[PDB]
Amino acid sequence: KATMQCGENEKYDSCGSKECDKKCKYDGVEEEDDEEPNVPCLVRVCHQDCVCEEGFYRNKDDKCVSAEDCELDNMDFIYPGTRNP
Repeated sequence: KATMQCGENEKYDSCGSKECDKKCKYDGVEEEDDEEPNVPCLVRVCHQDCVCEEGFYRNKDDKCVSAEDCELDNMDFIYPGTRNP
């Protein structure tokens, strides 16, 4: 999974299995739409792979969906918290 096998609506990227590029930028609860994407996450292992398609946001496990979806996916709390992006 995410070994060039991301959440289907993916894109090849020369930077990790995730890059947290379009990370769903809210901390745990949608209200805390504070943290910048990428910056808190910075996947050091940025080896070329697949990433969430340049179009939508990775909710969690690199499932590219709109932030609109992610705000509902909050049922399963997208919780960086410490550093669990």
